[PDB]
Amino acid sequence: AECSVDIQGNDQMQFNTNAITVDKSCKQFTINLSHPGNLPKNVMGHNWVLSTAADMQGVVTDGMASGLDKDYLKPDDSRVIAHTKLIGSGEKDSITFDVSKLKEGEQYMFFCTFPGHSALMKGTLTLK
Ligand SMILES: [Cu+2]
Repeated sequence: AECSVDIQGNDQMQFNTNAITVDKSCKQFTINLSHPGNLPKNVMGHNWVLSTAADMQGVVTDGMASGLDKDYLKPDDSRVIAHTKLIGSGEKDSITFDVSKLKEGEQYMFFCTFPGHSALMKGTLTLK
């Protein structure tokens, strides 16, 4: 089965998906994030950040506090399972992580940790 997904975040604070499925036979999974908007990183930056559903609020809250130079993530935040870098208009970033980090049946959320974005830019990730 395929083990990648392409995702976009725009100037309207939208991701173009709110549900990601990772096939259970994948050993790695790749997220290709792009920003088709016109606004720069420092006002409309987007990352793709993955945690358990329960950890999302904490990661987002400490993330906002950490500032732009830390990609809006608290340093050494063990709650973050995987994440792209933060990007603005016309940029793209890819990450590849181990599916060994994703247990069957557990509930995961992906979201942007740029200030104010997460309520609008979030979705589920599940293994199937
Ligand atoms: Cu964002």
